[PDB]
Amino acid sequence: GMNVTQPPVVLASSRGVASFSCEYESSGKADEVRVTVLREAGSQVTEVCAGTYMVEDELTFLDDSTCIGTSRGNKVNLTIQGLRAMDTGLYVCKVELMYPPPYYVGIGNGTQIYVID
Ligand SMILES: *[C@@H]1O[C@H](CO)[C@@H](O[C@@H]2O[C@H](CO)[C@@H](O[C@@H]3O[C@H](CO)[C@@H](O)[C@H](O[C@H]4O[C@H](CO)[C@@H](O)[C@H](O)[C@@H]4O)[C@@H]3O)[C@H](O)[C@H]2NC(C)=O)[C@H](O)[C@H]1NC(C)=O
Repeated sequence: GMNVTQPPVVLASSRGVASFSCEYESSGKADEVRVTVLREAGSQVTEVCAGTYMVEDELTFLDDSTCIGTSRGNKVNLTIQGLRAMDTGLYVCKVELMYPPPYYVGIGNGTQIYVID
């Protein structure tokens, strides 16, 4: 089907940088993949950042002001920077196989990110 795995807990650095991996297992023949980071507090859901990458590549597919994502095959590293204590929360990796059809979607269990000031 579509298992998305990410580490349950991570600690931001003193500079406000937190890194976690997100990995997927699937029967789909992934080529184009959309990875979305969702911050979740119960039913409160907010999109943090998102990027598209090509499975056969190996690159830095995401680099907005806040997230940096690198990808290799079915694994990605995600890094969120500029974190402060109030940004503490559950960050859920969502993965979509976007092309070719058929479409697949999976959601991870979430990485709880703790930030000390
Ligand atoms: C997510 O982040 C982690 C942590 O930074 C990152 O892990 C790093 O991956 C690189 C590349 O796979 C690792 O370096 C390789 O592994 C060993 C180190 O002992 C070497 O044998 C390898 O050398 C070969 O490959 C090189 C090309 O990359 C050649 O230049 C070389 O001549 C050899 O042929 C290579 O150096 C590195 O060890 C890890 N770092 C850690 C701390 O684990 C991971 O890749 C990131 N994942 C994604 C999807 O971005």
